Amino acid sequence: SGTILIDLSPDDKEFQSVEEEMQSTVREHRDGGHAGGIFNRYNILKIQKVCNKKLWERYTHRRKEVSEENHNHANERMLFHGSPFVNAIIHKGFDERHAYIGGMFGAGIYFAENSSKSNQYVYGIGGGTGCPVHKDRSCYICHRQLLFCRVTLGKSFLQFSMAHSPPGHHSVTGRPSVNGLALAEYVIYRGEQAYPEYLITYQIMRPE
Ligand SMILES: CCOc1ccc(-c2nnc([C@H]3C[C@H](NC(=O)c4ccnc5cccnc45)C3)n2-c2ccccc2Cl)nc1
Ligand SMILES: [Zn+2]
Repeated sequence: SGTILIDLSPDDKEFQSVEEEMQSTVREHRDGGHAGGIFNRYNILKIQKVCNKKLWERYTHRRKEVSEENHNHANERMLFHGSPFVNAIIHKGFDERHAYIGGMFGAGIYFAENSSKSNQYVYGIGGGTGCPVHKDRSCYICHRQLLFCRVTLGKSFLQFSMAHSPPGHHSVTGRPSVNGLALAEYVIYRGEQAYPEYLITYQIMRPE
């Protein structure tokens, strides 16, 4: 596949940086933990840098094209990704051909600035049936994986809660609505506009 995983030590500043972004961007969700479970913190078990030459070159090549179409601005963001396909993504890269046709922003790949938002998608849309072992969306036992990804948004089209980016645009930024979203969500329609830089193995922590 070409993918090498570098285990980061908890004493490493790079580990701590991803760890803090994970913990600090947790919010309380309107569904009261229906989808992602009830927690205010994670047990961070492992952070691995994903190294894949081919996937990196695919990303930077697309990033250059987006920059030239957006006044030499990539609009590059570090965003969380949750889906049941994390292990496929780190080996083969993101693939829009597996995108769900029925989502709020159509057939795109979803990212979030809130780890707890991406956590809701780890076991499927709306948390699916929960963890494969206990069928529990609030499972404190089973180990989850998120990706912390380099994402090229370029010219992002602002929408409330579609097959490709709107004409002239490179992504969609979903925005909070009183009758729609609660938190910012970002959608790309081309897999090569994201690199899965960090693989985070964690549990949601049972609150005291
Ligand atoms: C109401 C909330 O709606 C949402 C939220 C998140 C996503 C989403 N965002 N990204 C995805 C996954 C990541 C994409 N898959 C791959 O990049 C991929 C890459 C390589 N191999 C694969 C093999 C099987 C499936 N996917 C792959 C599709 N998904 C996704 C797609 C289908 C099913 C479940 C999810 Cl989480 N879609 C809709
Ligand atoms: Zn479980």
